[PDB]
Amino acid sequence: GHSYEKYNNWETIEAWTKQVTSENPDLISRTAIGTTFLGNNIYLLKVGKPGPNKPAIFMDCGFHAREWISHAFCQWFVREAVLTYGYESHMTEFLNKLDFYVLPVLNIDGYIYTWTKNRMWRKTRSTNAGTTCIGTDPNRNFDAGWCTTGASTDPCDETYCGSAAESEKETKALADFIRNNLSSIKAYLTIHSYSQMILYPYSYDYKLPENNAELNNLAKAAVKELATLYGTKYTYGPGATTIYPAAGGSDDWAYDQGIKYSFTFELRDKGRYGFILPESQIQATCEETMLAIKYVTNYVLGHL
Ligand SMILES: CC(C)[C@H](NS(=O)(=O)CCCc1ccccc1)P(=O)(O)C[C@H](C(=O)O)c1cccc(CN)c1
Ligand SMILES: [Zn+2]
Repeated sequence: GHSYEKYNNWETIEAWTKQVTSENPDLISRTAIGTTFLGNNIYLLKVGKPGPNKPAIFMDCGFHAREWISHAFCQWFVREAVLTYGYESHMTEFLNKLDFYVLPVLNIDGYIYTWTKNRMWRKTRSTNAGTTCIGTDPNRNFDAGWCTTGASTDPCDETYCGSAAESEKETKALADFIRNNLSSIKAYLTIHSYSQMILYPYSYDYKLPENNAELNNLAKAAVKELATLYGTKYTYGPGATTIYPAAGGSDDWAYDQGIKYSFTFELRDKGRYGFILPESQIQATCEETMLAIKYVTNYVLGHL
């Protein structure tokens, strides 16, 4: 069965998306925004108190298959939202005023592969013409300085940028959805691990975002808020200089679409366990991350 303090396989996460929605129809609606290469359903949960023309924040998890704490966080977030609505003042206000679009797992095919065959798989599972090598790096696959830096043009490599921007059904589906809802989406949050960082644009180029000063101030405050809970220390800054250049990222693309608050989170840890973060750290990791996500949400709502 499903547990919020264990890593859950896709079959279980899928059943959870149906169950948590049916149990909370006044706060959650579920849709599918497309299919993966292997025909799995890309679910999206709209979390919020339904109402006319609300603003929104979009958050996805599970871009990269092996980053299991990412998938776990999106699930943790949804329960927090539904359990505390009506009781905790901030979350109640948040869900009254805006919607969270939560995409619990983007790269489902890769995630399944980490359960069935290879725990360290990263990419999608699409085939590539002319080779036996499988998969594209979804975070090199967006139309932002596409494949110009930090990306490989070889399908056998972990950072393969694809045959073209949005070549993958999964990234096409996410981009299609965001382009369809640009008028409402005010922030884009994409959850990864590990390294304990908050990153903002740019990553495909060393140029800085117009609101670089604001974004730095926001990230600084969010990492400060995160640390209050368990003392976990994050670093933060523009992607290119804070970790390394990587073109074709979804956060840079979202930002150049007009979404001025765009962030990549890298959750625990710092390398001791890396991608294989113990299930015993799920609760603490998710709890402290919630504080940063809520701080950002509170700020965004004050800047519509
Ligand atoms: C541990 C964590 C930092 C992940 N890095 S990773 O798994 O070791 C990347 C593996 C491929 C690679 C190996 C060697 C050099 C460059 C790339 P990530 O979540 O996958 C980092 C992410 C990405 O590479 O897509 C990233 C990097 C730079 C900027 C951004 C923000 N768009 C996001
Ligand atoms: Zn990642």
